[PDB]
Amino acid sequence: VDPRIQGELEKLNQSTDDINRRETELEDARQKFRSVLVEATVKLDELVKKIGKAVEDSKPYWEARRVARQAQLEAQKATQDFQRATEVLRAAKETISLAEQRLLEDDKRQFDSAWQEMLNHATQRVMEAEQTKTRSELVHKETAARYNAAMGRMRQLEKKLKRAINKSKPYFELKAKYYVQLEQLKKTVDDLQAKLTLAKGEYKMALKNLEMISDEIHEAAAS
Repeated sequence: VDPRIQGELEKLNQSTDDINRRETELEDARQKFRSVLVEATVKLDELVKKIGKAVEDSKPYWEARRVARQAQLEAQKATQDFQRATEVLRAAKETISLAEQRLLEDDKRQFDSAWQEMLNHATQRVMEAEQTKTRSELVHKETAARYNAAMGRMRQLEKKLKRAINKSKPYFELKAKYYVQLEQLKKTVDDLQAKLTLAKGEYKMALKNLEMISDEIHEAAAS
């Protein structure tokens, strides 16, 4: 079948054009990343020569400042898992206390039967709550000191070698301005790269049809 093959032919040649285009789109994306990279580093290395020793002496603090953020997020879990534990205890205390008012009387006729299932659950609820409470109230304590020690150490390392930290300030800033630029560029290249392989992938997929179509037209030929 001649009409069967010519249609498939047009498709593969359109793919090769699209791929050839997208390859060149990456080339401009690749070399521009190469260019920005080397351009970035001649600036940062120049800063090193300006102020070298201070930056080295500054790194004990910045690593400690990193720990400051990490020690904090330990507390963020501790305080909130404790806040939840206190609320669960209160809501269960409420469920019990409201039941307790109707529990002293036992005079409720139609109400007492309804109440007791609620009470028995709540009394079994507090069994679980107080334990997660005591666990969380201690976790609240563990992270807290580390958070105080981290600040205390940061503060101690703040007050010590301030001079070192002052001179290193511009270095980490151009480091940060380039860092956020590169992270954005990598994603542009990486996502284009993925889009390449899907195109080169669907191109290989289109050729497999030809093998099958040649195989398929072969059966018709035998007749």
